[PDB]
Amino acid sequence: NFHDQLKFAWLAGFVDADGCINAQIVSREDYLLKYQVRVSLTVFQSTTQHFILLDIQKILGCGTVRKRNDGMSEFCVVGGTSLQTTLEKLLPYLQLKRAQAKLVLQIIKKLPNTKDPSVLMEAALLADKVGLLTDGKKRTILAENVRECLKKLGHVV
Amino acid sequence: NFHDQLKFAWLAGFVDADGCINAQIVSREDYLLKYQVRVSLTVFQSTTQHFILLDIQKILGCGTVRKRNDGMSEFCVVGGTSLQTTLEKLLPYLQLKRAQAKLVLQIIKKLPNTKDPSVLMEAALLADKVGLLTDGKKRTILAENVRECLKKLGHVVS
DNA sequence: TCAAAACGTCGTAC
DNA sequence: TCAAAACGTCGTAC
DNA sequence: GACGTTTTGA
DNA sequence: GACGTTTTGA
Ligand SMILES: [Mg+2]
Ligand SMILES: [Mg+2]
Repeated sequence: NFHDQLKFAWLAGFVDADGCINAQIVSREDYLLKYQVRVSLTVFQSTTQHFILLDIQKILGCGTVRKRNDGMSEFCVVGGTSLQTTLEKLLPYLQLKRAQAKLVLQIIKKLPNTKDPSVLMEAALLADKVGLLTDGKKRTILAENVRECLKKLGHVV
Repeated sequence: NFHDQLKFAWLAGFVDADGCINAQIVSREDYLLKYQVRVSLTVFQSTTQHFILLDIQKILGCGTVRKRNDGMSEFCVVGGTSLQTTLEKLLPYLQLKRAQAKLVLQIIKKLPNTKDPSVLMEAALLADKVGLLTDGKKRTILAENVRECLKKLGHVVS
């Protein structure tokens, strides 16, 4: 199978250098619990070399390619079912981001049960940990927010 | 064997994303012909995770790591005899930057003979071609500079 | 005279 | 009600 | 890179 | 990233 391991290792190298394994709390008004924990693997490259994200998509067999209005393209794999399959491909080779993976994999464990406020609360605390491994300072929605809101919908978390 | 090839594939993966396979013309005033063509593979990372550049050095067996003053670290392999050896490791796996690799290997071919003013000239012209690919155009110093100043040192190039 | 080691920093690809 | 597909953009790690 | 935002559609 | 520059030293 090792042709495939060469490609996964290569991709792991690329992700480690230029990717994004993430978990975010996004506001969703039509959700009962008001919040979703979005999980994603993302890879950036300038649109000039758009073709490589298409190659990554082929290697993985999952995920969407888009162009950005600023001259960048993104390859993206959202959602637990598809993203678990992918992370377990890259997990033996990831180095710099093995930690954001495992956490995200622990999050995906709970996504099926996330209608339950305590389970949602758990995924939200986990997202924050992933938030502390990303350079990003943009993180505005936290677990503190999900809990106050959950509190206020009259749920016991 | 197959383990080393997995590390070289990962590293190829890394260089394609945050590497720099380059060829610069640097002015060296103590040089007879005033110019040197520098070949280099460089990998960048935040000093936050300075450790990854030491992992890359160990895997390769060559290169220097430094801390920059602004919070980044670079791992760098300079020069023909050691940078050649690194390229042939990565070459089968470099996707994005294999052109820069192949050009730089054509340049390393002639560095031993770069005391010949026409040989330095074929080398400088290959430096600019690498440049049309490493697309951050902060370079002022081109082959036309070398050729013309070579002309004024009394040397016959074209 | 060569040329790597080590360096400082501005622009944009993330 | 869920949640991915698709999106726009500033800050900083390259 | 890492966010938040708007759209599609199950 | 991808330059140009100073330093060490063979
Ligand atoms: Mg990076
Ligand atoms: Mg890159």
